[PDB]
Amino acid sequence: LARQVTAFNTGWQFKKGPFATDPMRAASQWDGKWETVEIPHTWNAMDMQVQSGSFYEGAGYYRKTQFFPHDLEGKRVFLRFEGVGACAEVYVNGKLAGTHKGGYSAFACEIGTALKLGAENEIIVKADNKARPDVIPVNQNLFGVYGGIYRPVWLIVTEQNNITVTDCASPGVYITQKDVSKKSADITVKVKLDNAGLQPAAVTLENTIYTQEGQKVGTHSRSFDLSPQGTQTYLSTFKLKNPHLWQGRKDPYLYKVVCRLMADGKVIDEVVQPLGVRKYEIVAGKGFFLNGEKYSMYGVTRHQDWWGLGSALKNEHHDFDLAAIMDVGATTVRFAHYQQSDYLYSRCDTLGLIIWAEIPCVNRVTGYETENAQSQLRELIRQSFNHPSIYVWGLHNEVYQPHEYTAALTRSLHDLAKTEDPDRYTVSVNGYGHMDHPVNLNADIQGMNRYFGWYEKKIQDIKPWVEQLEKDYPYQKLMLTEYGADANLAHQTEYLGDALNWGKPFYPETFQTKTHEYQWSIIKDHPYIIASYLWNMFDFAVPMWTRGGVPARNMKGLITFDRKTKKDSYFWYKANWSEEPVLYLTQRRNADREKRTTAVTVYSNIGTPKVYLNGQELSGIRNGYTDVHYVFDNVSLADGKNILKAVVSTKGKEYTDEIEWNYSGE
Amino acid sequence: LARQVTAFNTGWQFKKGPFATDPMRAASQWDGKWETVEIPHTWNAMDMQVQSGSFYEGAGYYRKTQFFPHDLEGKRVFLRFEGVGACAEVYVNGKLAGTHKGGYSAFACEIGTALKLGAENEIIVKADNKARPDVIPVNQNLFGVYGGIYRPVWLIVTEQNNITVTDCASPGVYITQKDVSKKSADITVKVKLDNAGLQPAAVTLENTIYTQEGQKVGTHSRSFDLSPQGTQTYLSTFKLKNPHLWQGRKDPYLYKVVCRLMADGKVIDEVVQPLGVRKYEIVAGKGFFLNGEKYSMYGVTRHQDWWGLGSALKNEHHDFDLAAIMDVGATTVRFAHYQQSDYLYSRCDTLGLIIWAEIPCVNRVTGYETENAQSQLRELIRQSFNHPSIYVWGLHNEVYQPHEYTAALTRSLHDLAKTEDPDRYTVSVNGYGHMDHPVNLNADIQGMNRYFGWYEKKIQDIKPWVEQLEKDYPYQKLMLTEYGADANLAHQTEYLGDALNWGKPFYPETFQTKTHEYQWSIIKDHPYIIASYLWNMFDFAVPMWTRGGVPARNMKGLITFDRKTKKDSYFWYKANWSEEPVLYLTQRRNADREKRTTAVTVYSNIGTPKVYLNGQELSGIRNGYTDVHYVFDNVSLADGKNILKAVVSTKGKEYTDEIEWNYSGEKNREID
Amino acid sequence: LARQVTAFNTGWQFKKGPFATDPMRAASQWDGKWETVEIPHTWNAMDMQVQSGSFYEGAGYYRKTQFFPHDLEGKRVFLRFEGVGACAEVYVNGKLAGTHKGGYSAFACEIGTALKLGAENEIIVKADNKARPDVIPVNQNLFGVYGGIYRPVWLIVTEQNNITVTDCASPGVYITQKDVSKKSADITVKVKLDNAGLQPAAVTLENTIYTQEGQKVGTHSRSFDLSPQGTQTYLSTFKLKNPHLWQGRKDPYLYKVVCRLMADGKVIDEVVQPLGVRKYEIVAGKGFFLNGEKYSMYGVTRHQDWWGLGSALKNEHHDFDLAAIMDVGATTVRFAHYQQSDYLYSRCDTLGLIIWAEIPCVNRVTGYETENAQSQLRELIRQSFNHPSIYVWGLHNEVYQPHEYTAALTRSLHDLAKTEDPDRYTVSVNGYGHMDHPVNLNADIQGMNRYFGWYEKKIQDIKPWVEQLEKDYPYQKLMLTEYGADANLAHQTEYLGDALNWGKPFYPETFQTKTHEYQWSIIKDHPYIIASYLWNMFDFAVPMWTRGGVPARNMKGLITFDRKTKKDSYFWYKANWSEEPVLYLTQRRNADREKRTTAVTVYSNIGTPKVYLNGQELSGIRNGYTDVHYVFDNVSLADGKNILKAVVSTKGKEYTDEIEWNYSGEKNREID
Ligand SMILES: [Cl-]
Ligand SMILES: [Cl-]
Ligand SMILES: [Cl-]
Ligand SMILES: [Cl-]
Ligand SMILES: [Cl-]
Ligand SMILES: [Cl-]
Repeated sequence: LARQVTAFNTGWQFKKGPFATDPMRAASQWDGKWETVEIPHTWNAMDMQVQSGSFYEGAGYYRKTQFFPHDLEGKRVFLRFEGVGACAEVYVNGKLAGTHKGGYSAFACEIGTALKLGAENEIIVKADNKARPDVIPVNQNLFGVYGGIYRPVWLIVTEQNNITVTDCASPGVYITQKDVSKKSADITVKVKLDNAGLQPAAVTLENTIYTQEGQKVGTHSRSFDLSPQGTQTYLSTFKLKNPHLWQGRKDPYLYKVVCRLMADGKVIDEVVQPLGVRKYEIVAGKGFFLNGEKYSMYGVTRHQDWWGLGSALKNEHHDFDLAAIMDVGATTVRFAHYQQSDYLYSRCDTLGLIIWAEIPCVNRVTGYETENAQSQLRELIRQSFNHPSIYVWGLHNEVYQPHEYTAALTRSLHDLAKTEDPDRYTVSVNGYGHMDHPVNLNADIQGMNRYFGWYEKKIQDIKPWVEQLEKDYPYQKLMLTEYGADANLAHQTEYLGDALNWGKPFYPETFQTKTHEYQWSIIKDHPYIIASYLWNMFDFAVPMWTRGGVPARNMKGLITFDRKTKKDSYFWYKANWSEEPVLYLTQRRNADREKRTTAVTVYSNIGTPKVYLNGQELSGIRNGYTDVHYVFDNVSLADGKNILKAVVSTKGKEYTDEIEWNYSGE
Repeated sequence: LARQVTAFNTGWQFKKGPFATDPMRAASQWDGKWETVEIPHTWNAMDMQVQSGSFYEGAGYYRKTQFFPHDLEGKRVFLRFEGVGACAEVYVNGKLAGTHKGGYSAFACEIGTALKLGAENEIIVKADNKARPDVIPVNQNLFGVYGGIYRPVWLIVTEQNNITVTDCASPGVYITQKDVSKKSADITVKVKLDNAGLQPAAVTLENTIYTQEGQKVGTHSRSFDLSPQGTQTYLSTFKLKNPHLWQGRKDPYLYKVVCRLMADGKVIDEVVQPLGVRKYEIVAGKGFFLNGEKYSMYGVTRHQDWWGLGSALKNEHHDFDLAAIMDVGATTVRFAHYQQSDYLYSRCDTLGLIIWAEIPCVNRVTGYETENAQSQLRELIRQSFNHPSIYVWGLHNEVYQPHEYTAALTRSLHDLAKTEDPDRYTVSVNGYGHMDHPVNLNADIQGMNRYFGWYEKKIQDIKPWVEQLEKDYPYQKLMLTEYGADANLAHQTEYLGDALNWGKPFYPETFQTKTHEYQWSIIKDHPYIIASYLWNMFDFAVPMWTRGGVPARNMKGLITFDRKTKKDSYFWYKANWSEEPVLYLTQRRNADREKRTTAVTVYSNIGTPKVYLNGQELSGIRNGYTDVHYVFDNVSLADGKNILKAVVSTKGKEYTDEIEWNYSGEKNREID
Repeated sequence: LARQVTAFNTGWQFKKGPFATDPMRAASQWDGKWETVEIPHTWNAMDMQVQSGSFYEGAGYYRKTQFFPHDLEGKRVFLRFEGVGACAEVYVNGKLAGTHKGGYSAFACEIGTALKLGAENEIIVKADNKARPDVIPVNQNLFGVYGGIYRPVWLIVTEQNNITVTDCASPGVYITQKDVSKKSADITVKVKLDNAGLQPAAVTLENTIYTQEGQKVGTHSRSFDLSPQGTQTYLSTFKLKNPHLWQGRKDPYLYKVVCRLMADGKVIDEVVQPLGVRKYEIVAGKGFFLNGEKYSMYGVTRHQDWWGLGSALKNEHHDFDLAAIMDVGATTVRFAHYQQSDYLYSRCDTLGLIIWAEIPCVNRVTGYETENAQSQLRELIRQSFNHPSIYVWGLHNEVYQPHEYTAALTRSLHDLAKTEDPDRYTVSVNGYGHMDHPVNLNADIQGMNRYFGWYEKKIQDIKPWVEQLEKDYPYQKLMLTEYGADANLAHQTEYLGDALNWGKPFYPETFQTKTHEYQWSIIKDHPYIIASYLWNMFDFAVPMWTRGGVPARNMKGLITFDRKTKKDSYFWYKANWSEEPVLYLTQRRNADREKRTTAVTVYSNIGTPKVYLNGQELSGIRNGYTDVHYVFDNVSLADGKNILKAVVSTKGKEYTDEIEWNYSGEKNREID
């Protein structure tokens, strides 16, 4: 291992604004105390979550000083920032090294030539998250762009000749695959090389594919002089005989591509990347095909923040979230609304999740955000290029007037996406139900955020909606890319309409259950919906607003913002999606009954269950909306206390669930 | 497929010497009838086999005239002779294209630049097999250098830029192995390119390794301008992970190495070579290690003549010798005493034999053959470099005075081999039995020829010998490079001592047998003999002499010169070595019995056997010198026909060996 | 110093052939009187220089008898002969110790084991210098192979185990260098070890690099048992940080390498070798580069014979020749046409002279010299491997029909050199002016001998020639490897055309000068002549012909065969190449003036000078062909005598040259 890659998150100091305009007064602030801070860090962990309309949104500086030894001579040095919100500028000994716009993509710069080796060197990052009309997202409405260096920073050292590390901060290696099947698959490996010296250098580029297990499947080696003039691009092609296909969750098989730069027989640099051999196809009105086989697209969504941590997460948090996402039986995630961690993306390769990635072109257009949107779209693609999990790039979400501009912008994003990577689908999302909205049809897939029975019409209205779409647009690939409802666990009641006035501060868990129960059943029976994505896997922060009696919270989670509690619909989905045995009674949290003659619901994916209200078995059980949904229609409750217990069996094994409801007066 | 390589064996005429000194008479000989002939050809096939000390040795001329089309314009044209005995000159329309001395190595000369295209051209090859002090072998005493173009001739057509056809007649690629084990191996591919043009040329060298089954493993690619000034050399480097190793007869796995030169993304030249990944190591005292595992070295030897063909053989012939070697259960072969056929070495790679390859420096030194000796060594190695099967190069055989010189010479040879291929062992062979002969120790491995009980002392003196040697020099890698006895199938008897005059004309089959039955059992027990090669798998011509009552014949083969009859030793080794069932009564050819009460030997590698005399099981069966060796002595013979049937069953199959004897009165053929 | 290397030139007796053919008569000859003689010695010093086409080439025997004490027992002894013309055979007490072919390379042989200790032993050497078709050079046309033991002989004493003294007579250690720059250089040392005894021996090999001043700057040490079986090789590698680069004449820095073999914490053997760290490189069309910097390649040649002595030279003579080379301003020497003395090579290493070593494959091919040619090139390379000053190995010089053969040869030689020393260039030399010659381009560099105005065309034709090569073959490395004109001092005239009849017996010094004056002017302005080499720094014997009114002499020397007079052109080159003050008036030997109105030519490499006719400054001084060239026309001569005084100054010293002619009537020796 010749390349050196080390964590650089340690020993930073931080000074937050706002800063005075007078230089006399500014210099004082600068000279004052800096707080000592660990990366990942952010300044909105509290003020973007605890209240609404009240969070700091401007500049902050980060400072660090660091010895660089003399053995770095003739080496090249790099800083690679995984993520900084939202604009950043790095200075090394006062010299500007790089600047970036976009609080969700990585970036690197060569600092080598600005260091004084054998000395101490001062690194400084100016970070600023105030919204500007030329950078997406343009406002903080749907969600807030937590400020600061909220993903890890790396030090990267290489030789004078290297696999480029500053190609949009990409790995510098791009793998593509063509004509993929059980029988073969042509892999192409394109590598970008750079010779920072002044003379041509004799080198060897050796690209190897390894099996998951570690065997050499193939080798392609090339000797040549590496020009010092410009970065150079080299190709390797491999013909894979009977490749082990990456088959989503059943068989997430991953080959390993290793790319080595060699000089005088020795490795001077190397990059490794994953290779999940597979093919993705969408046939409109039919569905999604993985390597030719129809594949279930049970979609969920996930934001990169945790209660308390803001978006300054570690790997346990991404892992913990992916575990939940797996356990509920999801097969596809829509990581809205912006590029999310690469570590997270790599886990999806490994885990077998088929996933969707997006740029934060959301909520409003200003007319000034194109160059930056194109720019964010490209860093996303180039940095995430090699992940088999990825199937589509998301262009925009809920952007409208000026229509003509919004459609031009979307068109050019689609176009960049296909220049940059013609092998994947693109997608874009509208908030309106109708197809021919002036802003639609600019991508491969048209996506629609629908929330029947919550913002518009009633829960059941989803059916006539979808049926009418496929009747008029049999050929469009359509996805339902957002749906669900809020659920404040403190809010409980069995008196429910088919809609809910989302203006009044009462978000009853049970209305969420009711929405997913019915709605999932429509989706399932309408293949024309190629993929559906419930919103959202967890509750996340929304600093711009207070609703449903808790501030700055979107409570549409299947799980609470702190990750501690799973709502009813969690077990509904897992009951319908997972192969794992679920046996679940609805409404454990609605423990102070309002009525005498109640309904009892139980979820089971392992057979007709038995329920025993207070010692004794009820009956009349019947089916709900799906063969996993069981209902007892007219249950008569005892005063004081009641005790519900449920029991089914499979594989000579026995499953339990008991809740405890309370009743007295009404 | 860019390179045209086609047989050039047809339409030659021959004209043997001797030739008059007088131009008048020579001109006549020259203008007379030439014999139309076919290659491979020799002129000694008969006179070197049928009669002792009387065979022609000198000049002979071959001629052939060939039309070469205008299509060769801009192309390169070569001739490649796989072997000519013993010195060669080749003329193209009168212009001298090349010279070669050494009747055992390939040679090639470019000739394109001499052709008249669109016209007819004349090739003459002058062949001479007269012994001369500056060329090995320096005499015809040990065997005879059959004259003639006795191996096949090839015509090779190339482009202006190519992989060199002309580097000691080698393939032009050189393949190397370093650090070989289960887990990995470093493979180097050295390639030589020649641009015969006047300006550099844009080309790409692409080298590939395929698996035995045709699947690509790795490619190395390089683009550059091929310099028009001197041949050039390029290296590829592959790193195999968990290579499938080449494991002798158990698993002779062969990768395919392909080197294509390209121009305009069009292939313009290729060369394909085998690759057998393996490590050879010898540890004095312990034995021979193949990829870390001990490996039996049951060795035989093989000259390259057949009765009646001389050395002008065809592949079918080489294969037939190889089949037999395989079938006797051999695992190593010493191809004495000279470079042999490439098809041959090649087929060993494929069969899994581990082989020893040798130059004809032998019998005598004269002191004027050093340059030639080195030249043949180098060619043997370069032409043979790539055969996974070769583990050693043999420097000399039984050369003595002048000691100082012969030692110098061996030293330069050992050294030349380390220079040209430091990855293989070198050996040299002494006729005497003592380690400290003033000519020994100049190579990696010391071999010794020992014919105990035949030229020297008793059959059993081999034991004391190996016991002393191993004690006194526990550290020398040492091999028994030759042992055995003559056997004239026409000679039989049971009156055998423990020695055999070799000066009388009675070389009885029974005595050879007796030698191998015993000596094998000593070799088997002393790993200090790192390997043993018996002499010989086949009888061969020795035109110099008449021993044993058959003129010009060495009769120590386990099989007869015409390849038609296996002797008893054939089956003795077979039983001792092979793992195919063997059940064989000896003396089937000594059917005219002398004594009424005699012994009866049977060979069995599949359990102690039953032997019925005239329908009546015998008893007394006792152990010979190895677990496959049983004798019942003493049998009492009936008069007239006696029938020995041997039986033994193994796992639902039963085996059977029946021979017929005849007795009437007591005799003794030995007292003649 | 564990090893004893002592001089062995003393107490030798000689006895030239031809020798009677029948034994009685020969035995008488043997018992005749032998001439006692001092080594170095040739028997051709006389008949190869004093007259043409009449020298003795044939056998001669030397004989020396010697006492070897008992204290030599268990030790090993060797003879090393630096050179013998041309084939040798050495016997010790009438037993063949060794044999050699080629009169320009050392050979060696271990004689110890044939010695009889505590006694007198007798060494005998047979030398033979008769041309043969299998030994290069195949004839004596270009020069004669003075016969006999014309270079020193050494007796060498060692232990049982040593750094081999017998590997092609090389030093036994080989030093390579890779990736060389100011920053650093990796040097690999290779060492060959021999264990003469019967048992493994426990040794330690300690390799050290010392600065020119004596400071241990790298040590590599190893311990291991030295196997008795075959000679062994050991590598050492030194990463030299910021090495002092050998930079030609600017600064010929030399580390030295010391290889010590030790046993029981003691030293048993040692060889020490030079190490001139530098990189050489040629870029066709641009020039010659030395550690990355373009370097002038001002070249001359030198044969290894002196008037009177023939080739039996001592060190003083080599030294003498070198000084005149250094002094003339030379930066590179071509030692045509054969391996030359190791002292000579060594001294180039010291003066930082950059040199080209060569094998005498010249004039003719016979078709039978290949093996010997290879042989000589190998010994030349191995023997001179370590010399920093050598940058190229020359393979052949003016050899033509049969082309195909000659080309096969050149190619095989190129390859031998690439095999044996892949780091140096190779070159071959053609007499023709055209690039696409059938035997050209088989080596890294193409050198061409060109004598315009002498063997063909005018003196000025070297201009159109070089202009067309550089245009037509921009990519080829091209050296002008010979050019010049004979110059016989006795001959003088100003009647000079553009070409000269080399065919009649007048070779006027004047014509030589006129050539070089113009021709060096052209050479200087075409970088496409990477290097040029004038023929010849010295006149030399050519025993076969009588050219230009003197037997057996090539007279293109700058200096004379006895090393006494410097011809005009000598100084012409000192001006153009030298750092030193030079002022010189041409034609100081052409005093018998042929014309009243003549031209005076002066050479200053330090400003426009002043010329004085009798006593009155001359006028009209104009510029000649290079900046150091000044000419006066048309000076009028007095009657009787005139005298000429040139004068010029700088840095406040005076420079002054005076010669003396005399008009006396209108002459014209040229027509006479
Ligand atoms: Cl202010
Ligand atoms: Cl595809
Ligand atoms: Cl390379
Ligand atoms: Cl005659
Ligand atoms: Cl190995
Ligand atoms: Cl590996």
